[PDB]
Order: sequence, then structure tokens, then C-alpha cells
Amino acid sequence: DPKRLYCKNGGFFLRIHPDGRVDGVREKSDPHIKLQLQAEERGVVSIKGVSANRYLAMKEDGRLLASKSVTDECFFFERLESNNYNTYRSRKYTSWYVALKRTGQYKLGSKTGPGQKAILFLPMSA
Repeated sequence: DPKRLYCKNGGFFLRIHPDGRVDGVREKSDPHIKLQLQAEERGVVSIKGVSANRYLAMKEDGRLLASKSVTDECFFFERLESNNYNTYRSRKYTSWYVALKRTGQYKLGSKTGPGQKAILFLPMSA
């Protein structure tokens, strides 16, 4: 059920803190990296931090944060790319992807694009 999203860019797991902050951590024992990927329309998902009880959202300026409620900014197209990694592209801000920098900080949506390592994730069991 619950998965962890491993990013190819540095090997950080996407983390959703109880206060709404989003970043990455390499420690598999962190309680805030267990996520629930719920399907909405075919190929679209919402991403919830199980412990934080919040949903990942991408803002109009590219920021990543986690909301207590589900809005139109909380849905992402999940695609299995040719290299067998997944990407998560905002349904609202259609050219932007969820991504992490090699420092463990998230990468602004407006700076992402296909071919970047930052956008590649491997969902794993928790």
C-alpha cells in the first residue's frame, strides 16, 4: 500500500513533514517518507504523506508544499518512462514536474523538464 519515492538524483526519498514542508532524506527509517499514491482518473494520482496527513501540491510559482486538503494543485500525471522510472507532472501546471535536487532540497517546478535526473523516481515498498 504505502510506498517510498526514491529519486534518481542523489538517492533521496521524497519527505512530507507534518507542517507542510517538502524535502528529501536518504534515511529509510524516516517516518515522513511513507506515502500513499491514490489513483483519481486513469494515470493521475494524488500523493499523501501518511504521517503528516497532508497532500503534495505544486503551486503556480513552482513551489512544492503539502496541503491539509485536496485541491486542483494536488493531482499529478504518473508516467512510467522508457527507463522504467516514474515521473509526476502537475495536472494544472502541465509542463512542471515534482523533482529533487542532489542537495536534498526540492527543485522549483518551473526549472524542471524531460531528460533531467531530478524528475525520475522509483516507487518502493515500505
